[PDB]
Amino acid sequence: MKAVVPTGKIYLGSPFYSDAQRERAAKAKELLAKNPSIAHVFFPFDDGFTDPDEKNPEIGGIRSMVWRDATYQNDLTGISNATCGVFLYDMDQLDDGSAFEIGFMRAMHKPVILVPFTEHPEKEKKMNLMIAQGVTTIIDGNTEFEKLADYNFNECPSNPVRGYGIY
Amino acid sequence: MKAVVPTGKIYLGSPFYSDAQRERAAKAKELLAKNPSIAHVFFPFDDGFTDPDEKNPEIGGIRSMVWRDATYQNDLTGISNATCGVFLYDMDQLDDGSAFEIGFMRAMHKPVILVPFTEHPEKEKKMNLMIAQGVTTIIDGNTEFEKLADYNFNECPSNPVRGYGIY
Amino acid sequence: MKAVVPTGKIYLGSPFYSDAQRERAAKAKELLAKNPSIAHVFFPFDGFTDPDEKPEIGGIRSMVWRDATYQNDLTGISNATCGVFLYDMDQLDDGSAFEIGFMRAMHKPVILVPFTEHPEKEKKMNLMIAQGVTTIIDGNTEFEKLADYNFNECPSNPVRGYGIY
Amino acid sequence: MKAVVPTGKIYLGSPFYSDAQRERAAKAKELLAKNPSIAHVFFPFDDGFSMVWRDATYQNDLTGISNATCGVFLYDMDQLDDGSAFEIGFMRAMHKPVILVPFTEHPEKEKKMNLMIAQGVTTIIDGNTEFEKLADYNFNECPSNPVRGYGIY
Amino acid sequence: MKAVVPTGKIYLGSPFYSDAQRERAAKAKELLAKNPSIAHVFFPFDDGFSMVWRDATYQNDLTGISNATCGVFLYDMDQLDDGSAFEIGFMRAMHKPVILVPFTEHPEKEKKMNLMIAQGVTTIIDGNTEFEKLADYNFNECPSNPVRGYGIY
Amino acid sequence: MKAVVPTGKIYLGSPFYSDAQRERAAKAKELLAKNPSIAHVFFPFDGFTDPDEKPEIGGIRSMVWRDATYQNDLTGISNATCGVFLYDMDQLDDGSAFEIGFMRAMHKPVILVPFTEHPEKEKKMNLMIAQGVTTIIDGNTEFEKLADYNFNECPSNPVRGYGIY
Repeated sequence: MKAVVPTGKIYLGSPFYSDAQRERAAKAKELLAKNPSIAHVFFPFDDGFTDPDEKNPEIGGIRSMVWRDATYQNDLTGISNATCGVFLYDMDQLDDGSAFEIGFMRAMHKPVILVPFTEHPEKEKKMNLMIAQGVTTIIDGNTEFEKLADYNFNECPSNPVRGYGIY
Repeated sequence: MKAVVPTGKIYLGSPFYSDAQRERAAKAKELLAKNPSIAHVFFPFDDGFTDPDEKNPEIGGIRSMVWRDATYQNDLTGISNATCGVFLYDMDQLDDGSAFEIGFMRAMHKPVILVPFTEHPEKEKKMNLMIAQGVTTIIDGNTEFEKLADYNFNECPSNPVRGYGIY
Repeated sequence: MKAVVPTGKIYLGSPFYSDAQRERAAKAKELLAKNPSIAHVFFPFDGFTDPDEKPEIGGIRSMVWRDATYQNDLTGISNATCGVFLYDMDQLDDGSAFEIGFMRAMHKPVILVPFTEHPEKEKKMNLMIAQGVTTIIDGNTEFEKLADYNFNECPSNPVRGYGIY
Repeated sequence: MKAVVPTGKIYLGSPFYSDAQRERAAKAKELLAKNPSIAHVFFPFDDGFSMVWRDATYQNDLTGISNATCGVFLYDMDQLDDGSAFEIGFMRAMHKPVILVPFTEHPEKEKKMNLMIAQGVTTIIDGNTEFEKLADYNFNECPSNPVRGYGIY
Repeated sequence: MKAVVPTGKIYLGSPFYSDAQRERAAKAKELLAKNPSIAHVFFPFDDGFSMVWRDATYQNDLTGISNATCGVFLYDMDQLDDGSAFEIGFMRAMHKPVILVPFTEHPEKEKKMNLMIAQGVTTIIDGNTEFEKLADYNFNECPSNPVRGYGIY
Repeated sequence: MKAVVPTGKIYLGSPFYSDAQRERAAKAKELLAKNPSIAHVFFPFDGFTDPDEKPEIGGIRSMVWRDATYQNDLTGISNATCGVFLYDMDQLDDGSAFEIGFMRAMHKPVILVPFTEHPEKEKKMNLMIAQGVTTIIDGNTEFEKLADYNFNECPSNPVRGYGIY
């Protein structure tokens, strides 16, 4: 089933405010860029919509409804265009925006690659059932991050989450 | 458009481990029980699946794949049967399981009622864009919790999230 | 098969500007209200108020009002089991058409109740709509069966007798 | 929680008038009618409507699946019905729960099931052993019950 | 990010052979062909196939919508096409982005749009003012651009 | 309209037990492999390994293997643009049928390539499948066009010449 051309279209989900998270995304892009099976990678934070009537826009502050609708839509559009999702999922500071997108994608029957990260590998290992059962493939970000450059995104082989306590 | 019979089928999403959360759900049920527009309310934590081959099952610990699949499915089945979602959303400790369900439901074009709770009403007021834009109706849990007994679940009038900083 | 309770949940779509439109919708309601297989009926014009909108129908509306109103409609479509469209064949309403496509994409049954006021012109209909709708009830002569139609099962009734384009 | 009123809307999928099958569907209808959690039950063969007949009947079935909240399939394991299988897959794609009720007149034979069906269905109720359960099953919530005990291919 | 290859698959929705319309679709095809982000463009009237013709043609269009990644509609504001509107609603229900390209030969008249269309579409590109943009628009990501400047009803 | 790149993404569904089945699928691949409108082809039997499964085909499989395998198939269906089913009319495969229904619910085009090995029996076909499939290519005499069929657009081709049941 070798692809004649790359067909993997990635929706790269991830927070992007403070460092560490911004760094993860950076390397993620690099790895995916090196992957032969990828045709396109979409990252919600690259572009950005500008609402002419919105003065002194501040991130985290009150935003115009026009900016909100267009930005939210850009993300749903990215999910729509994608064939699969890749989420740089911080296990230390759960991101509800990412979890929402994971559920939205699974509702559309799309495969979802979870790439969990933790700075406390010695602390408890537990995951919410919806995330644990919702994702179709798990790739540890702390010790297997680099396989994003080799994973066959044309078919996304499944790999159930295991080894995590579930609640 | 008065309903001839109750048609609202609620999927009540909410964490249910430690107190406070368990208490919120309790009162939520009571309010919904008093609502004339509700035909059924589903709460994932009421029943529970038992896997005969699973000995000494512990919540938060390793669970059998059979238990995981059946429990996860019970929840998706609840979402499928529901006409709308009601989420007792802890703004202090974001729950990714709930966020996942919100996204799954919105992917199915179903209305979602967000009922946010916060023990720090004086701290910053901010919400993730996906949640803020994804939900169709917001009812403050801290000061408007009781309108769950009167909200017309037969039609779920929209009420966009506003007053929250967005990130 | 004999509903132990009405299960029909109608999304009633139709324009609501002119006296004519308001009329058809008024009778539509009365009829459906007599149908025993209906548990609920939703009509988009029965509204949202944007506290921060200093508003004029047909004018520039706030994005908040637009989002809330558009959603109330999608919400009615989500909740509904089937759609009933008072389709004016003389003044094609793209809002209604949009909704018909939305509902069909969701695989829900759609009942088209067309009106023409101009019998002289050849009865034509766009391909999408002719093929998209699952049941047609002529409004000019069959408007009455909306009170008898079994919305618990929504029997099929292909569109015929219309030039397709 | 306890439903303020019957919420379950069943799409009863089953082959017909080919001996026994007609009997199965018959008893099933009776059992379901005794169930307090059901608001409505649809059976593609009760009511009835060339490419015109085909489309209308096909559509009448998709409409039944659309209005339905869950699917119940009197699944004959001795003669696989692709119509029912198509419908099971259609309902699962819509995220709707599916109750499989397998029947076999040959228990002496291998006990096997296609993976898509075994994993696709959310609840199994054996037709030869617990057919009567259709009258007690809570269709307002359709509790899951994974398929087990079947060799899979 | 920059696509390793054209990813956009356009479903071009437009009325046909009714004067002007044929011209619009014509130029649109040329503009899209110049777009480096497009992998494929489907136009319901190019290729062509009674209830047999109806079903086949209808289906050929739903198949085009299915394979499509986005929708581009040459929307005539002077004569509302319910076919295109049906398709816009169908694509939005599938969560696919829709580019609306409105055209009007009467700018002196009121500027109004039905709410379902104004809110349903995700990106607007005026046909009279910026038709040429179809050649530059990045169809690999379909950036949103909400409808504004239209009275809504 | 002349794809600036192949866009066809086929989900090839079919049983893979007997020599006959393995054959049809083998030729199916070779054919599709010659088609220039295909960008990718997915065949479910090309597998998952459960590290904790001490395994026998057709036997009791671990739930982990079942979930992973079932998902790889749904994943192939999600990624695909259309389905191609080598449908054995003599030994109806409910797994393939399930997938055909799943794909149609997603509104994707489905190409049925039936085989019969028993021309003597009247050509019959279940209603769902006859109406569900969007294009039929006889495998006993038209197997070859899978190498020419334009999967970029997937031209429709209604099922006819089969007793419906």
